Amino acid sequence: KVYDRCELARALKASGMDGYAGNSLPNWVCLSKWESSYNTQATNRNTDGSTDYGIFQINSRYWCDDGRTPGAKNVCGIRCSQLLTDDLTVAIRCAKRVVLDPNGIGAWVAWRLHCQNQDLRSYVAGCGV
Ligand SMILES: CC(=O)N[C@H]1[C@H](Oc2ccc3c(C)cc(=O)oc3c2)O[C@H](CO)[C@@H](O[C@@H]2O[C@H](CO)[C@@H](O)[C@H](O)[C@H]2NC(C)=O)[C@@H]1O
Repeated sequence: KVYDRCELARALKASGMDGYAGNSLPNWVCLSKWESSYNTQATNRNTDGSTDYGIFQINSRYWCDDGRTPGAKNVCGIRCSQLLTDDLTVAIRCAKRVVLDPNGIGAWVAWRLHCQNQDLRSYVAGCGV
């Protein structure tokens, strides 16, 4: 599913992401936009054999099992396929686990590049949340 921006904001807000580990909602909408363009089915193959999955583009070397990633750990304890569903429940749960590590939201390259230190008001503008 390709989420609408406000539709995504409402689902994140409803799932307790606004302030999760000190990361306000606009942070999460901005990273989703630059990481996958709000598409839950996005996938990206990396040069190291790992693949990024879903709306948050979670990497298979560390967080999920895709069965073809060498030296993988699967910390979220899931199949990467579960990160591609229209339903965000597993993705949100795994994203919550990722931000608890030492690097926080800095784990996402798109956040570091396009969201970090920026004015993120426009990402939730007009959503009513
Ligand atoms: C959201 C997701 O899956 N993010 C993970 C991620 O994913 C990517 C995915 C795509 C790219 C692309 C296209 C380019 C580029 O330059 O870097 C990337 C990192 O890779 C890093 C790189 O190692 C993982 O960070 C590493 O993850 C674990 C988990 O906390 C730590 O133990 C390490 O310390 C930490 N490595 C470093 C050096 O930051 C982080 O989790």
